[PDB]
Amino acid sequence: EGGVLTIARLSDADNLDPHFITNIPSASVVYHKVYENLVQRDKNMDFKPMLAKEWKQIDDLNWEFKLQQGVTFQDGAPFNAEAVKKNFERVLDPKTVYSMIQEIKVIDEYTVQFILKYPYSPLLSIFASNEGSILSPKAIDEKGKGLAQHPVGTGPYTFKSWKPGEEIRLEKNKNYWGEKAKVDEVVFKVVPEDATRIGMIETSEAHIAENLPVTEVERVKNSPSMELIENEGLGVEYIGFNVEKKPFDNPLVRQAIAHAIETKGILKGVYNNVGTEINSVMTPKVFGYTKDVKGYKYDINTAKKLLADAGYPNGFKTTIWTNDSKVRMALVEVIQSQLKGIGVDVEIKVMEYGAFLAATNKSEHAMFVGGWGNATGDGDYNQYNLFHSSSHGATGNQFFYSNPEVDKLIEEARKEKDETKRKELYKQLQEIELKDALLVPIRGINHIAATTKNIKGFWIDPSGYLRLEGVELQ
Amino acid sequence: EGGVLTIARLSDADNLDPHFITNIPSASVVYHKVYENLVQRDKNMDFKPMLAKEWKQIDDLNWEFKLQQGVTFQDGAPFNAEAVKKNFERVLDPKTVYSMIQEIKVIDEYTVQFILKYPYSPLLSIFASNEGSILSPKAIDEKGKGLAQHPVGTGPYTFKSWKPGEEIRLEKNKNYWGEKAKVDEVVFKVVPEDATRIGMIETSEAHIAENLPVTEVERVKNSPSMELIENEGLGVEYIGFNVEKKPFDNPLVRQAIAHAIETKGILKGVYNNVGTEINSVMTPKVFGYTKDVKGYKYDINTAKKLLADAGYPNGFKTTIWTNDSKVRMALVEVIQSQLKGIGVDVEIKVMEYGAFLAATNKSEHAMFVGGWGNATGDGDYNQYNLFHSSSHGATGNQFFYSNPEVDKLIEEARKEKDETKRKELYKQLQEIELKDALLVPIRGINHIAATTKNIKGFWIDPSGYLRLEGVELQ
Repeated sequence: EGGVLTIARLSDADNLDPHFITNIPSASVVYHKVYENLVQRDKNMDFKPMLAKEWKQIDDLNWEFKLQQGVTFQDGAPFNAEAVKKNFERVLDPKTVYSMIQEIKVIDEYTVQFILKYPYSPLLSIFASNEGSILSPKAIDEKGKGLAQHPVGTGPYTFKSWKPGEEIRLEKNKNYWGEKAKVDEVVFKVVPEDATRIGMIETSEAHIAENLPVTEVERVKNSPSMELIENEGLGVEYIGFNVEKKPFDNPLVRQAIAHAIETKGILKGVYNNVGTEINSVMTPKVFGYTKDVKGYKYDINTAKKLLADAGYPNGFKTTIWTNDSKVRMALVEVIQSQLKGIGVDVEIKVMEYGAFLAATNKSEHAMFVGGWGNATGDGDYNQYNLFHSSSHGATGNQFFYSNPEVDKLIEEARKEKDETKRKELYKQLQEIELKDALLVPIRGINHIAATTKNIKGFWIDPSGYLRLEGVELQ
Repeated sequence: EGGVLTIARLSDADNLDPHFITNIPSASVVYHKVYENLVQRDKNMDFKPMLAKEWKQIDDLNWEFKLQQGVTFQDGAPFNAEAVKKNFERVLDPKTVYSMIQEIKVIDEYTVQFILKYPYSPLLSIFASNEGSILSPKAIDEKGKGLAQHPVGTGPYTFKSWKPGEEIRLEKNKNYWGEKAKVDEVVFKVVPEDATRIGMIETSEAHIAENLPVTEVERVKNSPSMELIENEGLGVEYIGFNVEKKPFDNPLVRQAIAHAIETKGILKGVYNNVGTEINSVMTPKVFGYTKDVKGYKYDINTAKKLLADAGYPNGFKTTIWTNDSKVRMALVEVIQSQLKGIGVDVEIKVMEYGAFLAATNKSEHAMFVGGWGNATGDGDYNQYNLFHSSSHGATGNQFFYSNPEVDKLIEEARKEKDETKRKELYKQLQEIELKDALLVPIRGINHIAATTKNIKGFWIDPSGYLRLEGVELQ
């Protein structure tokens, strides 16, 4: 029970304030390490206690939480209802991600109530995300170091130092309320060369190497000094259609293209099997997922027949839009090749991320390469941003899809209290979207890392966050 | 027995004169199609009859060939001893690849003798290569179209037309002396987009698609309309050492680096298993190959111990030089990662092919990515150019290796008449070179193509040439 755990990664954090963190490398540094949440998800994605011992939804708009007693922040401030209220007031407006809260009531020292302006059943998924991290009320009030560069929470690791562009160090919180850390220090070391991060595991300069390129996967698996860590991500990668760009307003054309694409060949040949084969717009770890959705079997004969039926017996010319990435270039080339096989001449339109988002927002694209992080692990964040009519463009609905029945089912699912009824509503939504062939799922995005064989208990959660709970250095 | 066979490929030929052809796309158009040779290699790489019915080596310097009777060139010129003599005189100098011939004697109408200036046992391998193609004596003498744009041979296909940058068409030679072609026409169509060439097999616009990128391999294997063709190449790809660049003049350092490299991970992760795992500088199809050569087992513990023994307990900093290629970039990154694991900091030096050859010729490099085509299928072409001391630099000996015992065994093997003794000499040479750890074999270069399932008898020979003998369109 000790030692310095070194994590070699591509980049530094840019901010350690969880109310303003916009990326995975920053969130992984503090999530469940310096900071903790009211609730957390278990292996089965079920909500379990953390800083809240119990919780209940009273009526539709009232959420009550019973708090853990005997908990202290790393600066000595007690953890209580007032600390929770002060934390969520920092992200409140009574008419952000907490735009639904009207008021926070302190019932007693260890009981807090959230009063919503409008119903929002995915509330727990927000409290379990990095944005739900509870800050010290002392760091919020008392004069001192900014939260962006000096985080202070209840977690098993205390912030020790930050050498920007070089390393972040955390040290074991010896006053942690739960199971204390089994390492003395954690170092997030910035090592931009991918080859060097992995090699450092074999020299014992690092224990974990993040951000592995797919071309290094076999080099990791065949090394006797390390293990490949691959966890089931929330993220989805797909070929989407702008349903208002001709001829993709014709569902037969979208269906023909779906029958023309074969994803096992892409997963193996392009991604070296890093990822999950999926047939829905959600991964198995997202609440509301269904394994009973219409998939379009790879069948070139059916694809050709459907295109002819659609009025295109000699195919047509179109475009596929993507951001510039080496792996995304290999992906669109496979798609371009498979669509040529059914007489569809695809021109690749590639540009940097900013220009790609601006063009998709203006509805300039026909086919596009899409991705959605599904960060909260709840169907609402997936469905509202990707398929609701008010999300057209860079918000997520790059399909420019507007089906009043889908809008209604989404708004209904967001407000439904029964989880069984919520699940049925998301299953219906996935049925409509896949039957309408709005997209062709490529893969569930899996997170990969390499670790020394001398590590026990390390994993990456479905959000892509490094998880150090129960980690031991052997 | 008929139809138009379409071959979609990356580039056009630049010349159809086999005495001046310097590349695979040009040679594949005429080899065993418009032109033929005195001899050819069978499936077991044994020399078999072609335009010569029989042959014998008289003493050391005299090679006699008995010619096939009843053979005519496509322009009506008879094939005979005078035609062979005129063809090889075009590539003769009695004090090119035929710098060994002193004189060509016409014994009778169907008997020809080659008199050598010096002994050269690999003579048949030169006669079986594209450079051994027999030109019409009428095309050499009589006034008309240049040989570079209008080839004329004895082959089963006659040259029909050339639309430069677009297509070359050959038609069935209805007067062919052997088994007549089972297709009417062959079209070598220039289609530069890789994705489009492969897709054309599914639309029936092409029957064969050449020059496949490794990222399309699985897309080919999973298509129901096509088959992946992969043949065992002569080419070798390796990591070489400049043995005069410190610290690689120390055989323990070269051996340590050889134990640090794992090639299955590269073959799978970088090349998608396109290629052959090998432990020698020769592939199994090269005459003289041995399966009993010292291989350095992937063993990081042995690598680290050997580096410490060598006087480098903390490793050292070095470079790896390569030409710019997407797949070669992924290869050197895996090597860089594996060498970091033993404390060797490798800087990648990448530049275009011309600059890379000039730098290796000036001995500027330490480690390098090497490749040797082994085109003739004979150990001499492999050994003389890569390891003989007179070949230092861009000629092939980028190792700057000069071992008098290796030079002597090479010169001895080139002049030895007994094939069993020749084989023993090449086995000894491979033992010395692999024991000296001059290089780390990465793979035997395999040639890949996609074909319609409606094709029978197509293959690519070990040289990378398309082979149409016995091809049928179903």
